[PDB]
Amino acid sequence: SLLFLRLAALLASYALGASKLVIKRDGTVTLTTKDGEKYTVSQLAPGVAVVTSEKEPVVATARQLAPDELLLTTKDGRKLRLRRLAPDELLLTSSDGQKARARVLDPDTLEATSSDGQKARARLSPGKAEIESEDGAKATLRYDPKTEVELDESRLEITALLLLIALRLGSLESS
Repeated sequence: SLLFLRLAALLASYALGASKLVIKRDGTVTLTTKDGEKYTVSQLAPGVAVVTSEKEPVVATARQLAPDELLLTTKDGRKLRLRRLAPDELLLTSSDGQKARARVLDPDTLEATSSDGQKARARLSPGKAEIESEDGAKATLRYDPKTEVELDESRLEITALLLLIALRLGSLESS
């Protein structure tokens, strides 16, 4: 499905430090780091996707462990875990033990909190979401003319908010 692949791509964007993620309507998923390294994300199975670069065929694998739980493992073995706690709340856990909890505050506002107390907020508008912390990191999601995400930095809670937004958009991001 498109939703699994979108979630896998956002998780890989964190694990590989992507600065940009582009998903086209035909399904191509490309991640770019701030210095220009490219990765591709491909669905191999229901609930299985891999991240490929030109030098390394499989740098990370994402697996749907359960209907509410997704796991991404890099080649070197570090793990990034997505746990949907409720239709409006999820938990993101990295292999170093940091966590971020994201939740819907109101129809157009979402908020996330990390382990050390940092907070971020997402503001939704038709065709777009704008994510900002007090820590100054920003991210933008555009799904109006399939989806693009631009990251100023790689924060765990910004990623958790993007994952919650993707989970709530469903098929609204198909084209």
